[PDB]
Amino acid sequence: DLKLPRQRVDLVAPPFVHVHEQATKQGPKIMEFKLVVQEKKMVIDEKGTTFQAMTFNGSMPGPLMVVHEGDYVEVTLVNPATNTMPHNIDFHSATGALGGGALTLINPGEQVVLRWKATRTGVFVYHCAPGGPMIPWHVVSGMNGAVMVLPRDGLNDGHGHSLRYDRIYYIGEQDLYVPRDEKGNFKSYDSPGEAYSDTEEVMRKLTPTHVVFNGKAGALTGKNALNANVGENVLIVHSQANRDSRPHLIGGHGDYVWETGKFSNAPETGLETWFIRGGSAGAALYKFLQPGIYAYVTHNLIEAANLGATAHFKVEGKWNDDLMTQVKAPADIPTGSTNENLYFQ
Amino acid sequence: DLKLPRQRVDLVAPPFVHVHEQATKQGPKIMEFKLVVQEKKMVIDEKGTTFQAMTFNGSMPGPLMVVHEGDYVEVTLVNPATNTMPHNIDFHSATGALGGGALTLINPGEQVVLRWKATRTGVFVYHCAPGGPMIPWHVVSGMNGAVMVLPRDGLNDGHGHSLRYDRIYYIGEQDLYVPRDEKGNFKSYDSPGEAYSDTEEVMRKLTPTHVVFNGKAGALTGKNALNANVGENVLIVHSQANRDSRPHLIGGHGDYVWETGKFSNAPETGLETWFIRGGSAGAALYKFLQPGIYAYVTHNLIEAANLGATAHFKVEGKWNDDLMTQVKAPADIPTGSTNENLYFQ
Amino acid sequence: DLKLPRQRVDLVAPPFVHVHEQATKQGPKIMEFKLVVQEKKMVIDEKGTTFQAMTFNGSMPGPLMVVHEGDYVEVTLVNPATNTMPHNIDFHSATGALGGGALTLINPGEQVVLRWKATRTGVFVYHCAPGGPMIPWHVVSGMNGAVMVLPRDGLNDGHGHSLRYDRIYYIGEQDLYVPRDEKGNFKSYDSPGEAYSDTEEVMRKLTPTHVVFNGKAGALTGKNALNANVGENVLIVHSQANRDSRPHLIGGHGDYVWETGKFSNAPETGLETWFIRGGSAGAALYKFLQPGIYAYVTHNLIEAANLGATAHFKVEGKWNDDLMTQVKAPADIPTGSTNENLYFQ
Ligand SMILES: O=N[O-]
Ligand SMILES: O=N[O-]
Ligand SMILES: O=N[O-]
Ligand SMILES: O=N[O-]
Ligand SMILES: O=N[O-]
Ligand SMILES: O=N[O-]
Ligand SMILES: O=N[O-]
Ligand SMILES: O=N[O-]
Ligand SMILES: O=N[O-]
Ligand SMILES: [Cu+2]
Ligand SMILES: [Cu+2]
Ligand SMILES: [Cu+2]
Ligand SMILES: [Cu+2]
Ligand SMILES: [Cu+2]
Ligand SMILES: [Cu+2]
Repeated sequence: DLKLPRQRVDLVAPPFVHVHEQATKQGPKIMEFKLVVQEKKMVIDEKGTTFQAMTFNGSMPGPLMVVHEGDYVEVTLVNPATNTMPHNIDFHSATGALGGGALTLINPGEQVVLRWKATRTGVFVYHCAPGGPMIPWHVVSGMNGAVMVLPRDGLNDGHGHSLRYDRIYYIGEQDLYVPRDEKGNFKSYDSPGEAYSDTEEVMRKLTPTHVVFNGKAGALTGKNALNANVGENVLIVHSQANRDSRPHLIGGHGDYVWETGKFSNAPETGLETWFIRGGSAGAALYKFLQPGIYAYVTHNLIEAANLGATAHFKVEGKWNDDLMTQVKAPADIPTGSTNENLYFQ
Repeated sequence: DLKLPRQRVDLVAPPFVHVHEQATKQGPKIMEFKLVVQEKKMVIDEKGTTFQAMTFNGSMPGPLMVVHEGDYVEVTLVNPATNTMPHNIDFHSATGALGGGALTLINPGEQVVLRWKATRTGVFVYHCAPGGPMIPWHVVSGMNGAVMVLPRDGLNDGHGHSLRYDRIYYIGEQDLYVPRDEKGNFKSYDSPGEAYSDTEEVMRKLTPTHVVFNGKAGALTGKNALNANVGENVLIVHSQANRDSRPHLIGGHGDYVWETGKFSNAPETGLETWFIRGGSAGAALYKFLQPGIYAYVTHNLIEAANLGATAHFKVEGKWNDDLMTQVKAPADIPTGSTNENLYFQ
Repeated sequence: DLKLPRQRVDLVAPPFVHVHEQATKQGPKIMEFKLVVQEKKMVIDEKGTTFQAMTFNGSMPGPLMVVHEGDYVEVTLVNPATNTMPHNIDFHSATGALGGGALTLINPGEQVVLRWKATRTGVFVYHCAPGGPMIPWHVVSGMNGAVMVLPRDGLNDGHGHSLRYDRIYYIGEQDLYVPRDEKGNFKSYDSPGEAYSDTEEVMRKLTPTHVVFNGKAGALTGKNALNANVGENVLIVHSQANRDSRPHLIGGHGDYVWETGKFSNAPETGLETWFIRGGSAGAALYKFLQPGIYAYVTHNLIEAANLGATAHFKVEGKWNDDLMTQVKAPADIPTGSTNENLYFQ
């Protein structure tokens, strides 16, 4: 019945994104994706705390899927028999059947094939949703990612001008709820089922123990900082399937930001900090103007610095002293300074 | 002095809305409403937990009032002598005197009549606000609802096109703060005054025990699901007088969303999830495209699935396989599948 | 190298703002500011609770700096040797070097001079950010303020009309994390270093003990209410460097609101409540229409009434009974009232 070309896409692990065209003159296709559920213990902080995670394709977040408006997206969801739980998938980009969840419930040892038409442009969350209390549990165990539905003509500024990125990164933010014992130390378990009761008690209090990018504190710092160059226009997709976030690029801005993440709306310009409402993806474009290290955070700085939610960019290029300069390096306060006469003393 | 026709409105219990015109060619009127405060014990979850509630017109939320720009709204607020506390009303739609609170304080056995001019379009919270710590306590005990001030020409898309709904529902979301005893079980009390001290201690920690629509977990599921039909344009008004929320229609979208709730602003288009800042109402229009069950949640899924904040729509009509289809039903993973060669293993 | 006139600005304590032009025909200048770090114990609530604070210029928030687009801002940051900790400054308005933090780290006894070009219009947070866990700690200890970068032609409505304020106020909101002892009473310390470990434990749970405007509960009530007059257009700048807020003017509205705080975007009109994402400043214009007391809150009313986050305006002028009137003062419910036949009983 649907007589369109079929194109298989090979996903890649975040924060990288599978190759794609921004603008295209190709017509609609059936874009074929495979997502394999993997339950596994994972390391989620710099002290080595482990967690009974649940993932699409082995990562937190699940990988970013990219299609264009009018494409059909045919997803083979696989639940290997080494897993212990049923799983399914809800695409916030899709129309009907709880975004697909009501058509994709699979037990370990099964797979299912769902097709949805990409009628809505933007970045959108996808996540597991088995039913009842299992919905938040699978999501906050790691079972969420995002899909981007680009306009066929690529992005624009809402005022008739095309916008093109030189580089794209996907930042999935994950709130985690890790039990502690009476001594205050994080607990370890041998299976997700064994971890559940204690984890639900932490979840109920709506305060995460960790807030991480790309699955762990420090994932996108150190050697895995995100690269860019002065002059590049970088698209930063940010998702949060369960909980609000407030992204900020330290030392930069959001030149064009779709806070609610939907490209039929013009972006806002020149933001300091934006807001990803829990259950959504948003996107920001920034053209780098200065070299050096940038931090990229949620701007609850307690979350950023103390619960894991800091990434880095390492940007190559030449410094622009017109934009910013250190006029005088740190020096002893002059002896003839008169600061004791200032109004606030 | 004010020589306009008077029109008495009979309110109805949420999530339904009293009948009204969208567009009107009638001129301004004095629209007369009566709100009667009722303090009473109410059931707020599926396990039968009770709560010492305070309400306008016996419901959480209070009923939705609907008027047009330029109408005058004359509210008779009644505090029967069976109540124990003073009460008043703040209309976020109104100008002056703390939205009316400073002109409406009534003791049990009294009533008061306030008139406010509907100069500002949108959906707006109304709530009790007696003074001091009694303000949050009366609000989170249930004393809040909403008023909609429509443009006289009805809604529009911000780009010169009229928008008309076939159906309207009012979803009032309530954060509740229910004390627990040392064994961890919710406590019961014989009066609101007796519940207050323990409730304030829960309030102070800014973590609700329950987050509910229409006054209780499960209120809008089961037999009280919200009805719609494929093709209908449904307006979903959502209020939260004290605390943020992030609404999402599972399997749908917000075609047109006034997140901040004010019709002088164009709506955003094609949202997955929107954001109701605490202390406001917002509104979303969606044209149903597929039949079946939809969930409507706050997309903190812990709140949705575990604290009470899930409603259902039951939508009649014919399924559209172009928008979404199950290409292959659940089946055993083929023996010749090669998933062990995937990049993430 | 930079051959522009230099203009020294004398800052003033919030909520007031140093004098400035809205529109200007002067060209770019080097606008010179001095900020002096002051660590000190401060009183943060109406019961006299003290706190080991860290400030710019002795206040929470730090003072509002005002410049125009294209100016250069040359900041001398001073860390007197009476302080105990290193400090620095991040301007969210600036481009490069972590907003300046990477060029301004100074030990007690030192000062540094940073210049940044004001290329981005709006209101923006500035805050200390020494590194690692010290970043949130210095911020939530009080080391944050804001800078406003006005367009050279002043504000406009996004639709080609100039907007001019008669009056400006800066409301800095501060989330505080004050330890308690086993008896539940706030603890006192002799230095910030001594307070740190216990404070970090409170911070980690992401629930403030206090949420205050201008540094303390009650700061902007009583004799320090904010003054205005009927007819004045008042700009209310609101910042929150670490945590979301939802401002609301009780009895008023936001006529024009830049929620994300950036003047290249048109303001929203007629808001009831707006949203300051943590890590940002926003701004609202309101033309007062009625005299009397107004409250200005975050509309988590628990925070507003119970944790400190209420300010007042005292507005002089004549009451407008067309906008609002008390039709009938409180009176006993008429004996012939029939409220027992209402639908909700
Ligand atoms: O150690 N993780 O369960
Ligand atoms: O669920 N959000 O903060
Ligand atoms: O601006 N750095 O938090
Ligand atoms: O049982 N409610 O107080
Ligand atoms: O008060 N809001 O999350
Ligand atoms: O999309 N359902 O959470
Ligand atoms: O009393 N303050 O540390
Ligand atoms: O960090 N904000 O609620
Ligand atoms: O509208 N006063 O919360
Ligand atoms: Cu799952
Ligand atoms: Cu969802
Ligand atoms: Cu009341
Ligand atoms: Cu209010
Ligand atoms: Cu500091
Ligand atoms: Cu910052």
